[PDB]
Amino acid sequence: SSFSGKYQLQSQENFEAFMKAIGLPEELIQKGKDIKGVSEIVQNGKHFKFTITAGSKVIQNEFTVGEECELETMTGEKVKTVVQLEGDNKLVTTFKNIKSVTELNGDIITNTMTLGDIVFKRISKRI
Repeated sequence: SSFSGKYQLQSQENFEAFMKAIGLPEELIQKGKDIKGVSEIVQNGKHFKFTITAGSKVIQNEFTVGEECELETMTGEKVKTVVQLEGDNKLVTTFKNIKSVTELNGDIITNTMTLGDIVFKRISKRI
């Protein structure tokens, strides 16, 4: 279905503030800031595989929409949460006080993570 795709990053806002506050070693931060990572999605109805790639940081995630799951975050840290389908195209979850919205509009996925007052937004494009 609906999200399924290779995508790769185009633009992003506020990488830095965000990745600070989340608990990142500022070393591999500024390496990170200008990497354009690639997202593989497989959607089978309500079941998702998310494969993010930055370097040979593979993190690989899966969830079923509506049910509990365990997501590896950008830290390595693994968190129990639920991803929900508010639309047929926008995936919403909260982990560690981050609001994560993931939106497909056509061939562009937009991801907005939000930790307090910081808005970390990633625009990616289909390949």
